[PDB]
Amino acid sequence: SVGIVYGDQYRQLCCSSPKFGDRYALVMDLINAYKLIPELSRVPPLQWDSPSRMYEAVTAFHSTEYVDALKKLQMLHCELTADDELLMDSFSLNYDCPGFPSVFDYSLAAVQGSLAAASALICRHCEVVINWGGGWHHAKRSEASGFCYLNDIVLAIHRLVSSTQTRVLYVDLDLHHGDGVEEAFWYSPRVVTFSVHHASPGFFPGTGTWNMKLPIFLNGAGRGRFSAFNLPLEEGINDLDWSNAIGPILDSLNIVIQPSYVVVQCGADCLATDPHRIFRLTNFYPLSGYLYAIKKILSWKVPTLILGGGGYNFPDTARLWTRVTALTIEEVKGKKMTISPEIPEHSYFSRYGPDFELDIDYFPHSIQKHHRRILEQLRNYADLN
Ligand SMILES: CN1CCC2(CC1)c1ccccc1N(Cc1ccc(C(=O)NO)s1)[C@H]2c1ccc(Cl)cc1
Ligand SMILES: [K+]
Ligand SMILES: [K+]
Ligand SMILES: [Zn+2]
Repeated sequence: SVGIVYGDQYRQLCCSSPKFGDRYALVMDLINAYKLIPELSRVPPLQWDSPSRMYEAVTAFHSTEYVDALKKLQMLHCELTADDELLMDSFSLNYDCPGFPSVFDYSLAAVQGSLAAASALICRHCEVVINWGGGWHHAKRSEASGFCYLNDIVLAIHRLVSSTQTRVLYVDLDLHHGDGVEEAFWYSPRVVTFSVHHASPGFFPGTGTWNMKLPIFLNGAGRGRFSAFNLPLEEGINDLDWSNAIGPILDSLNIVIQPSYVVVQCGADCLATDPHRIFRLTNFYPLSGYLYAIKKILSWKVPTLILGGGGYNFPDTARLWTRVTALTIEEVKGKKMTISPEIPEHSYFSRYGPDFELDIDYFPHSIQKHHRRILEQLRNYADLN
């Protein structure tokens, strides 16, 4: 059984941000055009009985002041003083993470979806749950970052590890380092975080690499030491090299940690067609690195959460996440989901030009040391625990 988060309210909220616009609509509608919805259980966003119940849930990670400020920001944008500016600036609610009429409703909705997905996994209603509206891994306890205002991921994991020793393995496939999720669990050995990403001088967010005798690689602290794994890669990596880099690490993490739940952030800014143009991954299937990683994770047969994330080429993002959904249906339910190479006709068909194919329009054409480092860390982590 495979679940997917969507709904009327969820849709408009997820499409109300200025940075991602209608991206969520394209994803859900392409999946729908391919007749996959009949194979998926809808997971309705989580709702609360009172504003106080909502606050306690969101303040499980964020501070009351920050949540307060995010709430006020929406109010002000729905119609600013000098003191307000200093207040907003103190939470980074400016510049990269500005406000808009629905800034709070938009951020909370992601939390609503990811929390519902975790409960769907906890009560065993679904073996895997997808949420293309979540995955905002940059949100910090009291700080917005990289257009991430509330960390739906952290709250979801908290719910998972809180349920009836539970250990959760977090895999971050986004092009950017998943700093927010990593810092939240810096001190906890019960949540092992693994992020593969690009890193270089001046590149956002700057973390997930060496620190500065010689450089050192931080990996948690306290009881959580050796619990934060990072693999930074240089620009230009292809599907093969990427899968080869993360492959053995993924296997070894599942073997050593034996997770009770796996949370996968599947941000789509690694595609060769993303505006960043850093990695050269595709969405191909005869092979895409994304699908190779999801297939390997699903093979573990562990209750898994699949989240969205970055991705500013909206059509190609939907192109990738549609195949992830189909592949998930194949692995979990055992029913092959042969997809049509041709994009099917639907409301957003125009946006998929000029070729209107499911494959992204791209023609493709060191890590060894990191493996030894990461293996040593895994041995240090296994022993420590
Ligand atoms: C503002 N607030 C101050 C406290 C700090 C960041 C946020 C924090 C809050 C909660 C848990 C941990 C941590 N930090 C320790 C680290 C976490 C990941 C690291 C890495 O290097 N990953 O690759 S270091 C601090 C930090 C994080 C990043 C930087 Cl650049 C500087 C300081
Ligand atoms: K990442
Ligand atoms: K950890
Ligand atoms: Zn990203």
